[PDB]
Amino acid sequence: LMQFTLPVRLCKEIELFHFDIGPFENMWPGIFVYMVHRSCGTSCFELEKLCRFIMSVKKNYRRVPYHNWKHAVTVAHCMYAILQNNHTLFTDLERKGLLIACLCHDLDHRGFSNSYLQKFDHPLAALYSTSTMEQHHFSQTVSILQLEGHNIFSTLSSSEYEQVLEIIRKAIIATDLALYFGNRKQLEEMYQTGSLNLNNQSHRDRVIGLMMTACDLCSVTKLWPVTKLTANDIYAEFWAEGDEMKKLGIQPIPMMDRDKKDEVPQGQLGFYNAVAIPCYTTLTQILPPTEPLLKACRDNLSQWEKVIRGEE
Ligand SMILES: Cc1ncc(C)n2nc(/C=C/c3nc(-c4cn[nH]c4)nn3C)nc12
Ligand SMILES: [Mg+2]
Ligand SMILES: [Zn+2]
Ligand SMILES: [Zn+2]
Repeated sequence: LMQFTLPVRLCKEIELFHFDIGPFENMWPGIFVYMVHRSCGTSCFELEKLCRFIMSVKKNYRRVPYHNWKHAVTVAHCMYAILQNNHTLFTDLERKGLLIACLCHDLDHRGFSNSYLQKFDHPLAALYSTSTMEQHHFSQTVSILQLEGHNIFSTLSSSEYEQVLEIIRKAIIATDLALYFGNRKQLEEMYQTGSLNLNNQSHRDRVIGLMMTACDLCSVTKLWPVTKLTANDIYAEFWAEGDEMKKLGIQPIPMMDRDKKDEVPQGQLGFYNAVAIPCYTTLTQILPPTEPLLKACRDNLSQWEKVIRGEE
C-alpha cells in the first residue's frame, strides 16, 4: 500500500513534542495523515475518505490570526506525540477519535471567545448556553462526517461508532478552558489520594480532557522563537475582541485591550503560573513520558521572566 513519508528532518523531528509544522500549508494534510498512519495504522481509515474529510475540515476553518487551520494541525500533532509516548495506554477507538477530535476541535471559530458571543448576543449563545463555541465545533464535526463520502468511521459498528463520537464530543467540550480548572483539580486530588483509576470510564474521560487542554495550549511548549511568534497571533485575536467589546460599550479585560500591550509579559507570567504549569504538571504526574511538555513550558516561563527583566 501507500505509506506517506516525510523528508528526513521532518521524519525525525515530528516525533518530538516541540515540533513546529512549518509555513508550507500544503504539507499539513500529509503531515496529519502520516500521523494517523503511525499512531493508528494505515488500516484505520479509507485513504480517499480521510483525504476528503481533511479537506472539508480545512475549508471550514477561517482565516483568523490564531484559531485557524495551522492551529488545528498543531494541536493534533501534540496529541500524536502524547499517544506515541504512551503506546499501550489507549484503546484503538481512542487513538482514532482523538486525532480527529484535535483536528476538528476549533472548526468554524471566528476568533472571538464564548464571553464575547454572549455579550454580543450571537444566535449561537441562545443555542448553546455554555461551552458555546465548543458545542458549535462538535456540531460542525458531525456535519462534515455526514457529507457524502466523508464518513471515515463507516467501517465501525453502530456502538463503536457511537463510542467514538462520544470520545470526540467530550474531547471537544474539554477544550473549553472554563472547564479545565475544575477538571485539573479533580485529577490532582484523585492522583494524590491514589483513587485515580484508568479502568473507570469517568476517570479516563477526565484524563483525556486534560490531554486536550495540554494539546490546545501547546504553543507554550515550543522553542522560544515559536512560542514568542505564536503569542503575536494569539494577542491579535484578543485585541480584535477587545476592540469589539469597546464597540459594544464595554471595557474589555486587560488581556484584550491593545492599549495595555506593555503588560503582556506580565500577563504571560500569570497565564503560565495559573494555567499552563499546573496543566503540564498534573499531566506529567499522570502520564510520566509527557514530561518534555512540562520542561519546555518552564523554559518558556523563564524566557518571559527575561523579557520583563529587559534581558530579552
Ligand atoms: C499563550 C496563551 N495560550 C493560550 C491562552 C488561552 N492564553 N491566554 C493568555 C493570556 C495572557 C494574559 N495577558 C494579559 C495581559 C496583557 N496585557 N495586560 C494583561 N492577561 N492575561 C491573562 N495567553 C495565552
Ligand atoms: Mg477552542
Ligand atoms: Zn482557543
Ligand atoms: Zn484550540
